[PDB]
Amino acid sequence: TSWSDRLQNAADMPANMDKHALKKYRREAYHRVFVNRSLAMEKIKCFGFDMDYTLAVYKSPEYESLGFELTVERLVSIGYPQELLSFAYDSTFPTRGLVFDTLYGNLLKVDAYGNLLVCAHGFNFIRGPETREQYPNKFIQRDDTERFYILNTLFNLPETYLLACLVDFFTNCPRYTSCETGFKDGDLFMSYRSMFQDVRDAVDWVHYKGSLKEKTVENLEKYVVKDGKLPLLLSGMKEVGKVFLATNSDYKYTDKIMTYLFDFPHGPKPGSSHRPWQSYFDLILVDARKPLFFGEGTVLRQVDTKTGKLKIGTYTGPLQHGIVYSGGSSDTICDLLGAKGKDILYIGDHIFGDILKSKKRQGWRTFLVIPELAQELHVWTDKSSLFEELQSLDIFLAELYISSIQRRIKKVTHDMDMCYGMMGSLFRSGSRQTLFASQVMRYADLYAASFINLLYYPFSYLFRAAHVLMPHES
Amino acid sequence: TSWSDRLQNAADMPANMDKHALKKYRREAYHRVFVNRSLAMEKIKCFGFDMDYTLAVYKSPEYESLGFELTVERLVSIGYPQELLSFAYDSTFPTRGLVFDTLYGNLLKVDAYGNLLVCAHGFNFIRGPETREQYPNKFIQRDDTERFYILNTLFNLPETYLLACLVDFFTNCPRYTSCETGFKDGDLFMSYRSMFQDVRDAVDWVHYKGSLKEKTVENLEKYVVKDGKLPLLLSGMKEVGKVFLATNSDYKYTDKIMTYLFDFPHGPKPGSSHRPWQSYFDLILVDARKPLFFGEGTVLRQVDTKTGKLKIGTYTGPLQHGIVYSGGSSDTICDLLGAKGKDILYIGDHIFGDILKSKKRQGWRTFLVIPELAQELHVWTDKSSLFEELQSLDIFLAELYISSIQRRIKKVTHDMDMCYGMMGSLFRSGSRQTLFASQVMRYADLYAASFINLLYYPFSYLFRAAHVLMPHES
Amino acid sequence: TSWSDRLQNAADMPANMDKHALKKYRREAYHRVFVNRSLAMEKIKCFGFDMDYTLAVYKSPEYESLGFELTVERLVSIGYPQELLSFAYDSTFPTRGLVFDTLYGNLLKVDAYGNLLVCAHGFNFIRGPETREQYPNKFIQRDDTERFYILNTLFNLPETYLLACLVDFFTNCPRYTSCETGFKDGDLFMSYRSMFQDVRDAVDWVHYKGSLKEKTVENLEKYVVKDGKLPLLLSGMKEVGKVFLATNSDYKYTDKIMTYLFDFPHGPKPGSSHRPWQSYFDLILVDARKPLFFGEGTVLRQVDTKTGKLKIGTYTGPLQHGIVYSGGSSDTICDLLGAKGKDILYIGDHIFGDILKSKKRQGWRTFLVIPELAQELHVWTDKSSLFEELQSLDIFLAELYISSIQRRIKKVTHDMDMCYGMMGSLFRSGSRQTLFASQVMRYADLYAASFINLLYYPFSYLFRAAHVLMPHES
Amino acid sequence: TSWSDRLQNAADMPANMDKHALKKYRREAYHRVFVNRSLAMEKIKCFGFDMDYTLAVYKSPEYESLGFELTVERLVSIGYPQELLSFAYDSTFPTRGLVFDTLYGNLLKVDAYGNLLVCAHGFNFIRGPETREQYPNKFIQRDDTERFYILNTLFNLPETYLLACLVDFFTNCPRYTSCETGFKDGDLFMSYRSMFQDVRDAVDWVHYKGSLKEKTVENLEKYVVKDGKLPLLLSGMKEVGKVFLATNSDYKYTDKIMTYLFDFPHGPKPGSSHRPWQSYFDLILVDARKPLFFGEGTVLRQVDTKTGKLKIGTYTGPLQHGIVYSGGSSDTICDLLGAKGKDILYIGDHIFGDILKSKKRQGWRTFLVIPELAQELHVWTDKSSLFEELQSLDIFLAELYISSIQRRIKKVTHDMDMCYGMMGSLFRSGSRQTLFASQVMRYADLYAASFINLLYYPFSYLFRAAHVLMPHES
Ligand SMILES: [Mg+2]
Ligand SMILES: [Mg+2]
Ligand SMILES: [Mg+2]
Ligand SMILES: [Mg+2]
Repeated sequence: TSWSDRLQNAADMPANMDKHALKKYRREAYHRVFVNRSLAMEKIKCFGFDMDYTLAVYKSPEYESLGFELTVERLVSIGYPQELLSFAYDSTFPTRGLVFDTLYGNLLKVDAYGNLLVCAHGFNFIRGPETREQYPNKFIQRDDTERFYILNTLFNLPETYLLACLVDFFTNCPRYTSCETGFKDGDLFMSYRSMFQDVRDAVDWVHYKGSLKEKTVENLEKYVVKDGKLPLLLSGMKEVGKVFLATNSDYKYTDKIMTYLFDFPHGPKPGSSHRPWQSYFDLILVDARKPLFFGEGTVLRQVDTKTGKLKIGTYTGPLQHGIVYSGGSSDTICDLLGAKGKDILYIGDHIFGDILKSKKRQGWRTFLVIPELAQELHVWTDKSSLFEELQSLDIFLAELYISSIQRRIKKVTHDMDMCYGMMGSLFRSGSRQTLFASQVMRYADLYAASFINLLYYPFSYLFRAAHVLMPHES
Repeated sequence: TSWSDRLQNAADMPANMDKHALKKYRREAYHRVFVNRSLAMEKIKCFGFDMDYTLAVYKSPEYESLGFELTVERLVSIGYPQELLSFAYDSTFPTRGLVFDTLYGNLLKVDAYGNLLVCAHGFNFIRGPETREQYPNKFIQRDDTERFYILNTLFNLPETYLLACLVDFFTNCPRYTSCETGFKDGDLFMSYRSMFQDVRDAVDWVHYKGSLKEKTVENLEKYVVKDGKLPLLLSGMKEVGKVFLATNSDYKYTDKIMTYLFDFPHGPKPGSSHRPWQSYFDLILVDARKPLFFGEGTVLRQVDTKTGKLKIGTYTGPLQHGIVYSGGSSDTICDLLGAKGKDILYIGDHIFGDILKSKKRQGWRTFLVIPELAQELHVWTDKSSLFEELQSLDIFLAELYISSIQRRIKKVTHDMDMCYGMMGSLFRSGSRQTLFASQVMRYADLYAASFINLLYYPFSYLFRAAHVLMPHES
Repeated sequence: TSWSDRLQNAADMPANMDKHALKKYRREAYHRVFVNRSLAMEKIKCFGFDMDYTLAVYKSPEYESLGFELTVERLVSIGYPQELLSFAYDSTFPTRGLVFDTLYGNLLKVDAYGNLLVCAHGFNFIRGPETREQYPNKFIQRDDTERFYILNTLFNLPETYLLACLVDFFTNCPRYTSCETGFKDGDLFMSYRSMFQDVRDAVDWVHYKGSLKEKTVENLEKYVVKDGKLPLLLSGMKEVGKVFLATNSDYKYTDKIMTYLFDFPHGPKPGSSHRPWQSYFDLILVDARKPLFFGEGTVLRQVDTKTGKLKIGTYTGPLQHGIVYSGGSSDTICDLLGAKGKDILYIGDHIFGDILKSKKRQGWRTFLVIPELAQELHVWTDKSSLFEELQSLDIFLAELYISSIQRRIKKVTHDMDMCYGMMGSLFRSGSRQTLFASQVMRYADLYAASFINLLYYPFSYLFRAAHVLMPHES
Repeated sequence: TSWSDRLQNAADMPANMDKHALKKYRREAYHRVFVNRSLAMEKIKCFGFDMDYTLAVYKSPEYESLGFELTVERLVSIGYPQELLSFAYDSTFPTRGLVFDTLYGNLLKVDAYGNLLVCAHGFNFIRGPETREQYPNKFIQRDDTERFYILNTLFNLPETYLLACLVDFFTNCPRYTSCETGFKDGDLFMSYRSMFQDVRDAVDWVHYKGSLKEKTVENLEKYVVKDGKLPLLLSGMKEVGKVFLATNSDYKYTDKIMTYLFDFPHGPKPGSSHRPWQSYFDLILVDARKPLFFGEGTVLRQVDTKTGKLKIGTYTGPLQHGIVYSGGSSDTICDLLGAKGKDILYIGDHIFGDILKSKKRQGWRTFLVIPELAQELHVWTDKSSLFEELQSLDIFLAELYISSIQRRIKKVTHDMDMCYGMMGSLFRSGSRQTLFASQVMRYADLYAASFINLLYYPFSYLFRAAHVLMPHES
């Protein structure tokens, strides 16, 4: 039961819009919207969406495995060894948000301050004192982008695993000699950095030049979650505000995916005429190039929706019905919809490109979709005795001012973390929060396993979070 | 009773080192160290210090007023009008951490997300709807450094007031015509930006080329807080670890100030031989150029302590007794003291240059000194009924889902804020936290009105803060 | 009779290596090497070559026309109008080295100082006073690379014509409204800059992603000059020094082209065994990325010559027989061949990327191949009475200190220029030298219509140019 | 007899404006204007001037020696050794335009292609084979500005000598150990680069913060050439066009110097009323910041000529009588004088900042003043037998195809060069032209020992240079 299995199970349920049913339903963690800062829904005049992993949630592990297979196949085509073909995607290894260290070839899980929580070299999990040799302060400077790459998108899950597979393969393959910064194959030296760059290039190639999109669209039921409540929620939003799409994908792919997402024998509710996907949006913008979108953006272009090609020239005209935009900037949205930033709720899955940047650059209100949360929540609840023991142990140890029973803290930490996978929870390792967790709290005003959870609150709902006080104020 | 009056009153008290006396004393807010993240003092092996506004706290408002007067005098010397000479520093106007908007000539108090809390044009406090014309989303993008300047140091207090004085003067002086982005004086146009740049240049000039240092050192009792407990605390630190100085000031100024700070007829405790200031430090580094110090830094140089001039060439030798360093980098400290970042507690007042950068770039532990806290705390406690009313009002309004009694929320917000000054508390406007507050919580592991408060805790003390949980974990 | 017709006629002649025959032959302008700075051939220890338009000279106008057709087809595929398909390449319009002005959509021929010699908007040649409106000083700042693009390669000939075709088409097509900086098609505005960028992108696409290479290699006799004297010259060079190839092309294309260039039933001379092309080179380097090659370059890689793919990793080994390199830098050549810059004669056609950069960055000796010279020389000689009249007229006008017979100077200038084509000589407009001419003189130590002309001088030859004197020295 | 002695001798002569006298006078090399490209004076509508070393020629070696002494004194004040005080400026050592190599501490004289003509380490002239160790290709990449500094202004003459003095001193002083890249003094390492930077900083300091200007203006007769023909030439220019001043100096210094330059008991000619210097200029611009002036420049400001301070704000008004400008750009000149670039003759001594940049960035006509030419010409003529022998030797050697009598070429080269000084002629070493010579020819349309030489040609004069032909055109 993957996170997408949870989501698709919830998706198959029809909406009971009886108000008592709704209030009961959202009380359950799985159908809940979680709140980091208060948000009066009544003040939202525009609801904006990302597509991939927001409206179109790709099924797991099938989609990751396809991405993996095609990336491997690309590496082999450019000359990586044939043994790569015997790799197979393993959903139990990667957790999202890990940092690849290109100097030493390690996957690192870090807290918000760059402190090392976990360090794996290939599939070898490096214990504390062993990590000191390479990380003397058990710390990385994560903004060193020449050295560190943060794998924080769901598209990065296959490469997260593939990096580890590669390091493991080269390390254990007798043709190569392991060195601190890469591998020696006679008169060739493959640095972890060049290896990392080849992988990044292959993932990009698969998405943009290869067969990933083709293979996705020829079996959308296998690869894409579908939910008849989507048009219900979007039609409700359109009654109280304006609705827009701003996606990095191109028009042709967007059209295939969105058409599938709305392909039911009905419109918003059962019994109603089907309406085309485009009719749910006051503004549709493709090729958005987020996060550049939230600064200067790119020139505004118009899509010829018949050919799927761009019309030649910059589009200088007004918002009209049936127009599809390409490129532009977040100011295009504000200007054409007559909105200020705080009137906008933008809904997406990219913690950096969607949520952090829209908040910091423009003051948009933010809703972060976290697909894995559908399953992380089940683990959090099922294993809460483990976390509470860890809390009591931390309390007890601190009150003590028999301390070598803090190896008990290491053991419980490991057991808890393993319930989530080899790289633990998205949100923490034991009692320590990840960078990702901290970013979620700081930049996502609201978050949930799916944006569909908004359906269970009225549009006048006031989402509340407690005020923060400084220690000297408390 | 300024914040420095509080500090000097506490400074005049001799240290009672009876352990029961210490435990009683630190319980009081004023003598307390506040904790944002847990810190085991036992793990600190090096204590590092900034000088200005950390070890040498300048007396208020006298020091600000001297800075103001000399900056004004400099502007007049380069050709600003004679009327500037009738300005006089007013400590009740500026609060630290405001943003000068160089496009429209406004001082802005903002939250952590760039939302406007207060907007003043000269001495005119612009109410909510009036601010929308210039700030349609009541929001600034604070990283727009071409437009916005964050006045976050205590050295910036005089210029904070002076900017407002200038805008007020030009606005009301009939020789000039007020325009949206500056002032017209016939065939001359003075933009707020050029005006701001002249002020910045004059403040710098006063500190580096003018008479500020000279006038400071000729009356140190008037300008500098002095506390006989300083050598006691530093000698205690030296018993359990190493002690260092890393200051942006030059050797000659540092020597004058530090000599004064240690000028008592005794050493660490009453009755003990006086020792020179330098003897309290295992490493002394001047001309540090923080925050560049925490990245590449500059070449390491040696001071000829006899002349106060730099020796010619890069210093390539070891740490030795009596050597004084100039320039270098944070790695110089780590290397010469045999320390890792988390073994270091760095103590300073610059939220950006000392605390944020040392934490983010190197993983140092941080202690932020906040001089104004000595007085903010007195206001917070004296006026806590006002804040609690504001809390109950916010609760009551939210539970309501007679709402026009949220003008009561505006009124109480204003009354509370005015107790601190015209620009309110350093840490909040009503129930909304400032950018500065948020930075303190995120980057200062510990903070206090003075670093001297460390004297009241044993060096094995475990400072504790509660673990943070995400909303879905709570 | 195109310039390539001249070259192929000369190519069909077998080499008479009788020394009297050689001395007679090189006296003819067509078989001559021209000298800008003295060069003792005896001091050259390495002869280096570019491939495209140096060893492999593409036949004209067939190759340009193929490039044109495929570029047009690409533009139409991305949505340019169908009328583009009725364009046909016209070799009489473009001259190499023109500057496209992206602001106003003009092709400009300029002197070395940026003074306008010719200005065409589409096919409208703009006379002197008319050009002043857009060019008030009849001058461009050619290093303004955001605005001006210098079309100085032979690959740029088709786009040179296509830019003019496009400007002419849009101007005369009633669907569009001509504006100063581009064209209006209702709510779309196509700037000359965006148009230029689409053309540049399409040319690149055709070369790298499209069918140009495929179509070239399937009819090499149609598209590529071939000369049995090539291996004779290269084998002679190998007797007195080392020989290398440094090309921006990839291995697979290089191999197809070079194999064709050496495909005769003999080796160096008639009657000798054929040898593979690779055997003529002490070092072969592909994917050179000139001109970046002459600074930092890129990492050195090794080609798997069996697959045509790169081996994985950086190549760290020595020069060995049969190895093919990829990437690297000019230092790779120097190091592996044991050469200093002045020991190297580098032979290429790219005035910037080959000749200027190798000279300026490394001090290499330079031989510029200028394919069009084979025909320009015929015009220069056939029409020399016109140029001499122009000289006498310039003399006579200056001595005069009836001046309106300087329209005679304009007329003769026009008649002379038209003998070369609509954009005149590569090297001048009337008595004014082009930028290209000036670059040739300043950076090409030697130049010729073909590098094959070296065959006619012994390898001890001292090429001589007169010393330059300043005016006060003369 | 220094170059300034020549200039002052010519300056003391009154102008005989009889037209036959003028034609006779300009025929002499010393009073001649030399021509690199033809220039019809009749088309010049604006004559523009630099001040320092153009209008105000500083006397040699007195001015250089003052600059030297004060720079030395500054270095000693910041802690260089006392032995520096025994240095004394020696005019026979430096030639202008040398390159300081900061890696190895050498002064280099180079040709236009970066080939080494002369290499001195301190006062040790390094012969050919010895230079190969550090310069394997006897070549530098002169645009490597991190490594190489081109000393091409007359203000750079003292530092040129001082660099050599320093290298010589440290090398021969037993307290220091000479290393490849600098000097070791125990635990201090002084790199040639840091040494060079200290010298550069001291020269700047002397000019801007020190006593150089003060000492200059208190003895203007000792330090500044003065010529009563200056106002005659400028008044003549004003009859046929407009006249402007664009200087990097500030108003106060400009006023002192210009007042002195016009301090005669007469105006343009003897017997005429004296007029203030400002009356000779249609536009006066100070603080020009050339060469940034010829791109974006800086904001346009107005000088309060009473105080010598800038008025506050950007000057937005028109050109008016008595206004003095500060900052701005070359476009300010064009706009306010109603001129295009080719209508402007700009007259200055800075080959880069005045002449190259005005020509390349704006297409201005250029007149380069070369103060040393007044004496170089005397050497060129007095020693022309030496140069002619060198020419005949070069001819004879080349015709030979007894070659070890090219040591005769080295000997004559050395003897010729020594007549000019230890670093030879500004314009050549033997038969090889310097970088400076090449820049003069390429960017100075006209040049001369003094701009006063324009007085000897009528304003309708057509200055002629021969057309350039390519080798294949000749
Ligand atoms: Mg997405
Ligand atoms: Mg400080
Ligand atoms: Mg080529
Ligand atoms: Mg000058």
